[PDB]
Amino acid sequence: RFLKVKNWETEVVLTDTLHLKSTLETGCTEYICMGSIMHPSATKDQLFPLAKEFIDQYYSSIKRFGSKAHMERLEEVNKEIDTTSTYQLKDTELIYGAKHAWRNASRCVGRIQWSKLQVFDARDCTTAHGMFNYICNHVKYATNKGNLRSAITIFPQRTDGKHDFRVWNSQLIRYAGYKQPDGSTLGDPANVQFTEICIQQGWKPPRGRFDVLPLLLQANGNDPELFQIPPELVLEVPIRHPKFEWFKDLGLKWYGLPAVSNMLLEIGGLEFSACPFSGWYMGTEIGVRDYCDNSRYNILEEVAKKMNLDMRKTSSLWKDQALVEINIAVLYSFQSDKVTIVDHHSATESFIKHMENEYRCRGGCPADWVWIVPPMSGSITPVFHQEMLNYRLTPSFEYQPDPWNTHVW
Amino acid sequence: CPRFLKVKNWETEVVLTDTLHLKSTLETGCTEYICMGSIMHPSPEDVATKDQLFPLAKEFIDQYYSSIKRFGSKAHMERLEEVNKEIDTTSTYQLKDTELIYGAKHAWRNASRCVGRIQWSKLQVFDARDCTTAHGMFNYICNHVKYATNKGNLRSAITIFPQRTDGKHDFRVWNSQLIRYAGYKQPDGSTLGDPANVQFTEICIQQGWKPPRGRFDVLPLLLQANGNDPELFQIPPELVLEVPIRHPKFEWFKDLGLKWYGLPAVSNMLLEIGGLEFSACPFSGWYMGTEIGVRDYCDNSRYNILEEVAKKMNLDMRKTSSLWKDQALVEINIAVLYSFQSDKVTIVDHHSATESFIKHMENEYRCRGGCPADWVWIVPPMSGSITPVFHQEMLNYRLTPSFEYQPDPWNTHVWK
Ligand code: HEM
Ligand code: HEM
Ligand SMILES: Cc1cc(CCNCc2ccc3c(C)cc(N)nc3c2)ccc1C#N
Ligand SMILES: Cc1cc(CCNCc2ccc3c(C)cc(N)nc3c2)ccc1C#N
Ligand SMILES: C[C@H](O)[C@H](O)[C@H]1CNc2nc(N)[nH]c(=O)c2N1
Ligand SMILES: C[C@H](O)[C@H](O)[C@H]1CNc2nc(N)[nH]c(=O)c2N1
Ligand SMILES: [Zn+2]
Repeated sequence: RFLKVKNWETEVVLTDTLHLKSTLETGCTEYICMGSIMHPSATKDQLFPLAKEFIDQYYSSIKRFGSKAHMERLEEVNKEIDTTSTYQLKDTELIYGAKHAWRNASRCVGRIQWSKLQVFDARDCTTAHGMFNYICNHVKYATNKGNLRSAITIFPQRTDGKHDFRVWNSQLIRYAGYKQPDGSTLGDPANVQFTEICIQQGWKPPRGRFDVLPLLLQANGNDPELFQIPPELVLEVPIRHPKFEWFKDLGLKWYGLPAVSNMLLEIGGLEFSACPFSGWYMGTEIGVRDYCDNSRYNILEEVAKKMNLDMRKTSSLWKDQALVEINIAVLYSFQSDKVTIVDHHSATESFIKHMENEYRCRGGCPADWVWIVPPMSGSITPVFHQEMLNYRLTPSFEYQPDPWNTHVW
Repeated sequence: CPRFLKVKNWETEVVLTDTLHLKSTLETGCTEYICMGSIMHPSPEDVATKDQLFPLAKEFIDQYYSSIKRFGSKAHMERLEEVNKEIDTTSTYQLKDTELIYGAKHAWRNASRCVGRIQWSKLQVFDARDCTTAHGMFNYICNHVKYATNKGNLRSAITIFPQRTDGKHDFRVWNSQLIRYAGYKQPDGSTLGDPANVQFTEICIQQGWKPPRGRFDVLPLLLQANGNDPELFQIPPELVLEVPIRHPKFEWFKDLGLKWYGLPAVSNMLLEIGGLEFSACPFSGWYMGTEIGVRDYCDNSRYNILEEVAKKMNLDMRKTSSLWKDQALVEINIAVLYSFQSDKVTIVDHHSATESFIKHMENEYRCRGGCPADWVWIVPPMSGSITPVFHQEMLNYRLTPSFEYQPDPWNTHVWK
């Protein structure tokens, strides 16, 4: 049946039909909802339907469904899956595929941009060195001197499982994390393991806070190799505060380019285990999560101290005050250095606009309320009051296991 | 189906194991192909049938005697055969006082959207099943409010009116809360008071209420007994504890002229125990600050004060990226907590409350094998990720006894 979703602030009601075309499972059941579980729940005969479905979908998009080309392209794909146990996507299909994985990303508040995506075909890559080269080109293009641009670079699809391409970094640019003799942590705690894997491999670490990690690239299922990103390609922003002159002293900085490199892109039955993609930052990702999470840089106490705040009882909301200041700083800083960034008010407004567009032109838009609502000031953004349906459309970005758990050196 | 289910806390890596979900009863609205976790209510005046009723009653009795370590006892079987006969000969049955108190506490304990459940076992239950008139209802309700309020040291309580019978004799509180402020739509198009209550206010005025037409007017009680038209009663003002809102630092904050009531008491939900439906069951607890400070005060379709507070804070309001809305939000929520604490009216901040719930949830997993929670509701409307629940995986499912939603009575009521 058609489903209706309502905004409770504006009483706008949209009708969702698109959900009827999903085929992947969500993890919920009639009796249990798992909407807050982070990660819930081929062969040639498995492959051809998955393949057929995506091609039908592709030619449907270009309004040439059932055409000569379409008939023939299907013939070509089956024949290929027989004779080669797989198949290869056309360039046009590849671009269509990557843009719609973004469009189908239920957790991404930024999807108003989904069709402005630069797609870098790297399926001819054969070595970690080749990988390093394609990645430097990606970073240079995406960073673009501060005027950031959305891109993805796509390495060869998975074959037999043992000749797999993987960027071992979770992001191309991340800060190192070191575990002190103290039991304390220097830098980013999120990356303590990975930083140790790099050190074991030969990386001589600066053992400072914000040390850019090297790349760890695995090509065709071989051991990963270390590479230094040329420092001139790594754009960073020193965080300062428009009113608090002492905020300079905290010594904080973050990188400009958010580039997830550990997810898996699935198009037409094919699995791209190496497909780093990038956009630009919503301020809260840095100012709330990276800086203020307890398992991360955890700066609230330090900042609230410098603000001379009363910190003895929780009901002074001292944590809440310090939080808004830190995020004011992040936004002020990026903006001053002409580095692209977005605040959560503007981002969430844009996503509501995006939702309207998609309900109008597509009959729905999969959305994960848990992930779309910003981690601060939730109910004073429009998405808090917006009902969303979540469901799983393909092509898509999927999670995959960490490489160090599967790889035998 | 899987017997065991794991949930993880991504801040502390603590993993819990849920078995209780196996006793889930009703639909969530979600399927395997779609999740409706952010839908507010995922969806005739007729009643349960004999055959529908025994298993609902049997399930609840078994559950009750298992709770008091007397499962399989002669008392258990005597209760089963007694209830069975009552149903077979009168098409319904009556709960013992002990079963009704058990049932009520457990409906709270099962409420997946409630963050305050650590208190579930301390709940004063008022049995009002002997009530027959609206005047009687008003009397029962006044005693509830007085007891719960307790001069500011609030105590949670529920008053339970007679259960449903044929569905033409329902008892209903028409108010959505026992205590709320009126909303008045101007010809201007503007709204005086609380816009959320504009419809119910128009019903009261139509029924005969003489509105003061001010910003914070306490609404009359509109009470229906035994299927009859509802009747207006004014709550004695000395029973309505209120708190003026001031700010520890900004001396001008009082000039805003804000106040809120101390006692949150919900009166439009249906309580369901062993297949019986109590359509009138007002229950009350005490506030978490964000409820007033964020939703009541700053929601755009509510009192919507963020701009005015900003202006007096002398904040740059030309760009959203100044986060002026965010700065003012926090200060508003500070004032609210400051005011209630000063007037010694019970209230809990969102940090304490969520931390307590995490503890409650863990205990529930160990002693009960689960604790249904609704993440979308449990996480507070401001400062989400800096509270522990943000990072906590939750399973949501419906256990009975339960508090449910029900249609507004004016949409249904056949007027005598
Ligand atoms: C262009 C500006 C963009 C903005 C402002 C944006 C914003 C966001 C934010 C705030 C999140 C939540 C991240 C978190 O809290 O962990 C997210 C998630 C996500 N984004 Fe976007 N994004 C952008 C571009 C892109 C692009 C170019 C792609 C892919 C081509 C993409 C795909 C995704 C996916 C798959 C997730 C979910 C990640 C996960 O499940 O772990 N986004 N985005
Ligand atoms: C004693 C302190 C209590 C606190 C701090 C508390 C806190 C809360 C909060 C903050 C909500 C979210 C409501 C909203 O945002 O609109 C909620 C929901 C709820 N609470 Fe509690 N509560 C308390 C007592 C109780 C009691 C005594 C009961 C029942 C016996 C109860 C049952 C519920 C139910 C059924 C909901 C869901 C409301 C709905 O679905 O509309 N609570 N609670
Ligand atoms: C397993 C896991 C996974 C993730 C995924 C985090 N993804 C962050 C992300 C991913 C992509 C982004 C993109 C594409 C743009 C942007 N501005 N921010 C982005 C932020 C986070 C925490 C955990 C954990 N634990
Ligand atoms: C349909 C609807 C329903 C509700 C119900 C809100 N119930 C709020 C509530 C209910 C019970 C509480 C209790 C028992 C204690 C407390 N501190 N706060 C409580 C708050 C709110 C908004 C909408 C809307 N739209
Ligand atoms: C348990 C819960 O799923 C987890 O903490 C989620 C909640 N929502 C989130 N939302 C965003 N945008 N990013 C996140 O990492 C998370 N984490
Ligand atoms: C669309 C969404 O379900 C709705 O706005 C919810 C979100 N979470 C909430 N959480 C609480 N505690 N109270 C609410 O009213 C809401 N509203
Ligand atoms: Zn669900």
